[PDB]
Amino acid sequence: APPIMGSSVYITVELAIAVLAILGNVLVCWAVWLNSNLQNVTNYFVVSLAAADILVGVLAIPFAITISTGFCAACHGCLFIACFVLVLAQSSIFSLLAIAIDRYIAIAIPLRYNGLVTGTRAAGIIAICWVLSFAIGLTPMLGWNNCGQPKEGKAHSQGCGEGQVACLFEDVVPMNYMVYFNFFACVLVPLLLMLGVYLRIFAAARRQLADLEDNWETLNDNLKVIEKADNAAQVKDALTKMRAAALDAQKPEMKDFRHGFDILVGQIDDALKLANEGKVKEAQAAAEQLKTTRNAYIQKYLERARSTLQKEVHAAKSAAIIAGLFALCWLPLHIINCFTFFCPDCSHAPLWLMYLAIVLAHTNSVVNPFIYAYRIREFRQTFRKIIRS
Ligand SMILES: CC(C)CCC[C@@H](C)[C@H]1CC[C@H]2[C@@H]3CC=C4C[C@@H](O)CC[C@]4(C)[C@H]3CC[C@]12C
Ligand SMILES: CC(C)CCC[C@@H](C)[C@H]1CC[C@H]2[C@@H]3CC=C4C[C@@H](O)CC[C@]4(C)[C@H]3CC[C@]12C
Ligand SMILES: CC(C)CCC[C@@H](C)[C@H]1CC[C@H]2[C@@H]3CC=C4C[C@@H](O)CC[C@]4(C)[C@H]3CC[C@]12C
Ligand SMILES: CC(C)CCC[C@@H](C)[C@H]1CC[C@H]2[C@@H]3CC=C4C[C@@H](O)CC[C@]4(C)[C@H]3CC[C@]12C
Ligand SMILES: CCCCCCCC/C=C\CCCCCCCC(=O)OC[C@H](O)CO
Ligand SMILES: CCCCCCCC/C=C/CCCCCCCC(=O)O
Ligand SMILES: CCCCCCCC/C=C/CCCCCCCC(=O)O
Ligand SMILES: Cn1c(=O)c2c(ncn2C)n(C)c1=O
Ligand code: NA
Repeated sequence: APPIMGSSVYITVELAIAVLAILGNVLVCWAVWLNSNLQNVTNYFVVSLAAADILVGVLAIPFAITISTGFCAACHGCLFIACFVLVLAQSSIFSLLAIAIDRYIAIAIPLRYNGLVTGTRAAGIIAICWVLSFAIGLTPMLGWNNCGQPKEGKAHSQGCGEGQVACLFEDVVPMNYMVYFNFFACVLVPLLLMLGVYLRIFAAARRQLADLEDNWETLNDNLKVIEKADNAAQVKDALTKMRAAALDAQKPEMKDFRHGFDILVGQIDDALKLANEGKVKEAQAAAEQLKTTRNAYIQKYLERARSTLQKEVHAAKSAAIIAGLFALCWLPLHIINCFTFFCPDCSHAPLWLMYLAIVLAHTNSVVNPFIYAYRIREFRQTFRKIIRS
């Protein structure tokens, strides 16, 4: 069958992907620019990620359409056309890893997050990562290429000029670069690092949430021991334990919460002094006042701390879905390259499967705006306003 028929389907799908990638991620950038509630360090890497996806539609997809034709070109010009998408993929990887690290810092050390993770430092990290992406992705242009050994018979059959080659990806980009350097070192290792970071984030969240519940139970259990205690020493043992737990849990709403813990510790000290004097009944009656503080203050702190953690678990899952989708989207093309490289006795993957793998990789530049709309309310609402207005 004529090559332009099969090409037409591939080309049309590529253009449709390019349009969607541009529109969706331009909307992401426009939402962050307009909504100050979306202007945080986490969303600065989201914008950098969206910028890479906009460049996929504007440049990488037209480059992929061009290189599918095998047109005659100077080999190093062809290399740029072949490698630029690797720059964008590398940048995306850096942004995805930065988002994962950012969410770990926020959940593991929230008391020092604002002082450690700032917008100015984030912009500096984004700039460095872009420079690194260019270096990694354009490494073939540094000499790790096949331009020294051009397919002369293919170039002559296509009427290429002297010094030109038929511009095809696998003719100019070495497969040992694609598999060992790009896939294994620069894609697989960072993705396994993100998985590691995500596991730590979820484990930290779970651990925190049994700590909140453990403290709620413990306060309640120690109130029961005091009620059915029969001597002053037992009341003292329970109160002593309580006081330590109250200070451990203390480490508009913040003013009433600090006042709630000032009442709690003070009421524990009142009953402790009565227990040390041997006045058991008085100590017990004083410890009963703690239930008033628990209902009006402590329980509200427990449902708000728990609520905050849930929101973090939710936000970490949304970010992990984005990283997972990147892996799902790019792995097929990388796995095919592994078969091409590691099995010279296997027939090369057919052209239609190469096209399918390539389009799948490009579809990843479309999916992120939909994940933000379906999982993050502040993005969703902002998208509605932009579209309406
Ligand atoms: C700012 C943005 C829009 C600029 C985009 C510039 C792009 C399209 C330019 C920059 C470098 C250019 C390449 C430089 C070298 C060659 C070799 C030549 O034998 C065929 C064209 C080809 C492959 C060019 C294609 C167009 C090209 C890729
Ligand atoms: C931000 C501005 C400066 C754009 C920078 C891009 C320019 C400087 C780069 C990008 C790609 C480069 C080209 C890539 C490959 C080739 C083919 C080679 O046979 C001659 C040089 C030539 C044609 C390069 C010239 C310089 C070039 C056009
Ligand atoms: C990451 C998830 C989606 C798994 C993706 C699995 C895909 C990429 C795997 C599964 C089966 C694989 C194919 C199995 C057998 C062959 C025949 C060989 O002569 C060329 C490669 C080729 C055609 C493989 C290409 C890659 C392949 C299609
Ligand atoms: C954590 C996971 C996603 C790591 C990625 C797994 C990759 C690296 C694995 C999965 C399946 C593997 C392929 C399975 C079968 C063959 C055929 C053999 O003749 C050469 C190696 C080759 C081509 C393997 C190369 C590596 C491979 C592509
Ligand atoms: C911001 C908007 C961005 C603008 C994006 C524009 C969209 C055009 C898409 C692809 C270009 C590919 C052009 C095709 C190049 C091949 C020409 C050629 O020579 O191929 C014939 C070959 O010789 C036979 O073997
Ligand atoms: C594939 C090539 C990889 C490149 C390896 C060497 C590059 C090392 C770069 C490190 C970035 C460190 C950040 C330092 C910022 C200082 C900027 C300044 O001078 O003010
Ligand atoms: C959701 C499941 C995927 C749906 C569509 C995927 C279709 C492509 C799947 C390909 C698996 C194997 C492809 C076989 C290629 C022929 C092997 C050869 O001749 O070398
Ligand atoms: C990343 N990538 C491509 O972008 C590509 C390709 N073949 C054609 N293109 C465009 N291969 C094998 C590839 O690994
Ligand atoms: Na991306």
